[PDB]
Amino acid sequence: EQFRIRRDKRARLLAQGRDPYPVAVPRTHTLAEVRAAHPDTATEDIVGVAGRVIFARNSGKLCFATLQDGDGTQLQVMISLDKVGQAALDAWKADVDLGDIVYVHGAVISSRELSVLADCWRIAAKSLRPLPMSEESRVRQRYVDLIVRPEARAVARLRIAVVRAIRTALQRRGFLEVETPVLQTLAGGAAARPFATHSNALDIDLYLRIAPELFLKRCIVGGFDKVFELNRVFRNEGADSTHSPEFSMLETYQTYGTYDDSAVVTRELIQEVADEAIGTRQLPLPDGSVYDIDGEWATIQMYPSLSVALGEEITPQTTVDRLRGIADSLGFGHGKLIEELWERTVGKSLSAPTFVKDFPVQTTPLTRQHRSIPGVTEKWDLYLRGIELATGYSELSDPVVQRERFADQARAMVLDEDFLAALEYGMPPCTGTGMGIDRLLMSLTGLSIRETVLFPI
Amino acid sequence: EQFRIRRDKRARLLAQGRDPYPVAVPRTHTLAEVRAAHPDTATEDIVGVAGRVIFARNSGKLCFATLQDGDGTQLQVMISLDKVGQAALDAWKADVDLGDIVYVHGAVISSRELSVLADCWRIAAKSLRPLPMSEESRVRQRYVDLIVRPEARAVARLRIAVVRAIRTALQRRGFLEVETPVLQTLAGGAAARPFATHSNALDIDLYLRIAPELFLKRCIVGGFDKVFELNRVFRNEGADSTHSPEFSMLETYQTYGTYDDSAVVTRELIQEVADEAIGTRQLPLPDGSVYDIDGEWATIQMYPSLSVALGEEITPQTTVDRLRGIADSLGFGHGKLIEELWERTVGKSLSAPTFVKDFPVQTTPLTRQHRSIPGVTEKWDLYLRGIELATGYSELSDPVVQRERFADQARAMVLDEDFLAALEYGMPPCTGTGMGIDRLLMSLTGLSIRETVLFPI
Ligand SMILES: COc1nc(N)nc2c1C(=O)N([C@H]1CC[C@@H](O)CC1)C2
Ligand SMILES: COc1nc(N)nc2c1C(=O)N([C@H]1CC[C@@H](O)CC1)C2
Ligand SMILES: N[C@@H](CCCC[NH3+])C(=O)O
Ligand SMILES: N[C@@H](CCCC[NH3+])C(=O)O
Repeated sequence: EQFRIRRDKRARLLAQGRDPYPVAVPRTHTLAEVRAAHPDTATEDIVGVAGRVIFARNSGKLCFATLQDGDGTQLQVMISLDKVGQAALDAWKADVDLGDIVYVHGAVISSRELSVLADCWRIAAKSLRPLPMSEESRVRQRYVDLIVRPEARAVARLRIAVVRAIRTALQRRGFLEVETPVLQTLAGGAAARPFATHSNALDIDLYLRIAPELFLKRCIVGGFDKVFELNRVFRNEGADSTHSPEFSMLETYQTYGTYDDSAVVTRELIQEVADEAIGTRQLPLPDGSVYDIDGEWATIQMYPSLSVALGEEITPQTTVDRLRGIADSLGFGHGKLIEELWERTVGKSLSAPTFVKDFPVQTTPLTRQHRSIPGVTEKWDLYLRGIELATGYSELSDPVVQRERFADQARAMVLDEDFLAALEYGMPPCTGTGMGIDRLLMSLTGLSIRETVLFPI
Repeated sequence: EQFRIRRDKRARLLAQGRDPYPVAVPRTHTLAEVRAAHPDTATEDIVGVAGRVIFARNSGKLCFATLQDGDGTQLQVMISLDKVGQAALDAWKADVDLGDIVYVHGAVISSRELSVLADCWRIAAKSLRPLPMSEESRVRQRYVDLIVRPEARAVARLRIAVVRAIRTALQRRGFLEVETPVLQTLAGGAAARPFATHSNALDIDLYLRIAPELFLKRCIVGGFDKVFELNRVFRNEGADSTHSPEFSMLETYQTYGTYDDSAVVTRELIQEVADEAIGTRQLPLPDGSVYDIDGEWATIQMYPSLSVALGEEITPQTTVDRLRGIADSLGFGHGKLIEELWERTVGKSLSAPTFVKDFPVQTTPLTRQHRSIPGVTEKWDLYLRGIELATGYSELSDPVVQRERFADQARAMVLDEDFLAALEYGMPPCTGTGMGIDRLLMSLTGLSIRETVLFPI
């Protein structure tokens, strides 16, 4: 209803020569800065402050109101009669609503609560909607969420702190951030249905990237020692609590190191992120518990660990007829089956931060064959607080193998021949990694994927 | 031809038990690091180095070869007979081609040129393609370009240095980088044909963002004091030397400042970028000239400056029948005409860094009406070295005006009602800006748009 009462006070401010949306009011300080510089008498420090009025208490010849700056800091104001204007007091009473941004120049004082008492005051913006929420309305209107709910404020700022931490971490180690195409003639470097968009300029279809690996790899051919890219990827698939079709994603590549190297870094990275952004490696969680991610983290092998949990020897050689069987007696091909069985037994048991290494050849086209063990590739996954957080490879640089690997993939015939060309100019040995920002945050906080981004749907 | 000779030496290395693409060779130092620590005698510093062999000179019982690290630094190697192996020398002669990555452990020495003389040596990767180029092949194969052409190396690293400079600059001033949706239900915050992609998850079409403004604005409602976002946008339109359909783009928003504020920053920003990434504000250019971007930069008004150059008074009031006329006598509506005429007269004259401010209402739906002058909006553009580099607004926060502005835009009817909702919760006065990374680099270097990105097409 009050929609209309608000719109009325707007135009009755316009016509009256009052500006309800001024170009520029002279704020001298953020409320934070007033607080930070003032730990029942009066002081002669004068400031201009601005602030949302998120609490009124109009009372005759004095109105007391609370101002909340964007970040949520608060300073009370006391709009008075004798300090300037009787039209002042009336206009204040008349024209101020709740969720109204308000500039207030004057002196800052101790009260019976730190307030500021006005010489000047002026409306900086007029709300045409009061402040009130289901969680699928918080996401629809993050801009109100951010006003009403502190935790929204804190989470948004966390994601940001975390992303900066990552950049600090990588940069300190000599990593260089790069930009690779989002629109590509064919999308690759991962396994998912791409998004297709039609180009006017070319009259061909183009695909949004599912991942930067293939282009990041061209860079390593190029002479990049150490590279990464933090940026959205697009997977044209369903959404669940760990999956969304557009999400932010880290990738990383270092020359002259293997998956054993890239797992040391990933741990240090993650822990360094905890330190900067959170201040503890003893992570408090919604239920009140604490997940420790400090010290050293356990590595297991996929086949061995799967073997122990099944009570029988599973290997690269174990046939699919055998695996299908074991699979049934709990409830396509080999690689899928190994990972499936592993995840469904060992995977779901895990608590503490855990790496799992030495993976089925079938389901790892891009990662080098293992240096000693036949049948497996030098890939790891990291399961942190029971979430598939991150992946690392010793990267396959043999073009003929890589060609072979791809052709078989297609057989259930257009291959990325430029990718393959690049490799046959010579890619030095490198370990890549991959990590998801939403899950990084989930794994650290227990927040849902839908709370870790500013604007989902 | 040598394609096949190469592929042969690969499999004849495999079968022979030699690994042509090893998982991990123990590099102890980058060539840079060897150089940096060694300004015709011998020294007992031992290292393992890796490097592309970009020059052979095989000669009996000594081969001299040059190794080029990814960044382009060079150390010569001297594969010998007596220092280890006679099969060594032969295998070296036999199996080494050009564009081959090669690990060489041994002692570092002064020669008659700083080389390294080997105990061990081993092929790190085998090329199946020699090193050779038109400019529309350099772009098709940036990974070779980066190997062969220094300037490619330098440019790639420049773009990177520049992007870091921006982040430093903004962060120092207290800006917070944010991530807003690339996929949106309707795309806005600029004027261009969007890219449409179909979603499986929802069975609706979605549009890649043409710009982040509208979502960045929701953030300011949200309580963000100071925000920005450096990231690709997508405009489904033609390519020219200043326009590409996917490009990287900065946007910026500060509360409690106007377009006069955001132009001070933009200048300081740009100049600070020059200092960090280039080391001079006296910019050397291809023709050998120098563009000075130091000191203070000139502001002009659009109508006034257009008036002087036409020799007659043009204003908001000047009719379209008049403008069409002037337009003819050189060779839709008012706003378009003003900007058109301005660009075609004053625009093309400009040399020195120049701001142009106070713009036609029609062609600036999102920027506030000017605080005193009727008919114009408080928007500026920055023309640097004759290129439309950047834009700044005092941002329109009046929702009813903003609603009005939009409806008229549609009339040549679906409006972004959530955008409009956000504004009617109250957006404090803020100045936004917008800047293009490719043009930033063009404007600084004289490089084409197609050289400023890693991977175009
Ligand atoms: C929301 O996160 C994701 N959404 C989709 N739709 N797909 C993936 C993620 C995610 O975090 N992924 C990573 C998992 C660890 C590594 O394999 C890197 C990718 C895949
Ligand atoms: C390659 O750069 C661009 N490509 C397209 N297709 N459109 C634009 C640019 C660019 O740099 N733009 C900016 C110009 C200054 C400001 O108005 C911000 C946008 C628009
Ligand atoms: N492309 C991988 C991430 C990088 C892995 C290392 N090569 C993925 O989408 O999971
Ligand atoms: N959306 C603008 C850039 C930001 C201008 C300030 N609001 C553009 O695409 O040019």
